[PDB]
Amino acid sequence: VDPTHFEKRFLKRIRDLGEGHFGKVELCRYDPEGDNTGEQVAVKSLKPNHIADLKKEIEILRNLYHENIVKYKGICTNGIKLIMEFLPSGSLKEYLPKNKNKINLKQQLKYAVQICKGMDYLGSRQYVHRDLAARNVLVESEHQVKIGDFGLTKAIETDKEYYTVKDDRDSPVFWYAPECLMQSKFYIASDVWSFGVTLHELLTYCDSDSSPMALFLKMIGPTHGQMTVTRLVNTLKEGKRLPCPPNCPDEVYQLMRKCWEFQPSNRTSFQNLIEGFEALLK
Ligand SMILES: O=c1[nH]ccc2c(NC3CCCCC3)ncnc12
Repeated sequence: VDPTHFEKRFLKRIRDLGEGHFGKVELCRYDPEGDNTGEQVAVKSLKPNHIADLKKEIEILRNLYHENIVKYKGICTNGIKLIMEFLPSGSLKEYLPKNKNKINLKQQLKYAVQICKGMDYLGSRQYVHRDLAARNVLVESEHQVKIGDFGLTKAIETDKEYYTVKDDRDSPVFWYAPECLMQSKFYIASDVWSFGVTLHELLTYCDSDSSPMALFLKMIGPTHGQMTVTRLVNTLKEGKRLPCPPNCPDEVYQLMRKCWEFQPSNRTSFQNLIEGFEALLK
């Protein structure tokens, strides 16, 4: 009777797709007929408490409707699993290295526009994402990407400008704006900073040796353990930023630099990025 209800007994694990820290996503076939013709779907579950977190993520995803956000399909049930559409091309981390010859600058900018549109819609629902990275963007096709994970997404209070973070143990610090690193405050403009880092990743086709962590650990030093974040904040205070990726026109690098203004309120917005990209595309 309910198409968003997936019975556990028919949910067959095929393989792993990716891991967060407390959750993983697996490829499954939902095969109620039993002849291996059922649909393939992506299944997020917890690692053996964060049940409430997954439930909150489910309720967020369930109510987002946008062509650049991965489709909620249903739930499999204390314990619960999130069921999403499967995108065979995987994330940008998997896809870009294998399709460099296919994806030129024009196409890269189209991806960037689509990501900005997904993030802008998200911001309009009063959510901050907090995990924007090439690894969380899924490829629907050569012509379309979708933001594909919302494990850290949080609502911002009405008449408040940020969400204050409490659990930060497993933060993606090389994607984080200073206000997040120093004060654990997350503005929509912090997602913008993160978009800047994701855009850099896009422009280097997610080559691991040009990854934001790799390049940042070159600048400051790779062997500071507990002092890494402090040295990262210093670097950003001193105005050091990631360099222009190879083959990236200056005009695109300036858009990127606007995502990286030290003060949140002086950063560009997603609507402005979209305009800047659309102007370079015409
Ligand atoms: O096809 C997919 N659908 C949904 C999520 C997803 C995914 N999610 C990952 C993203 C990185 C964080 C862990 C979950 N990874 C690969 N494919 C898919």
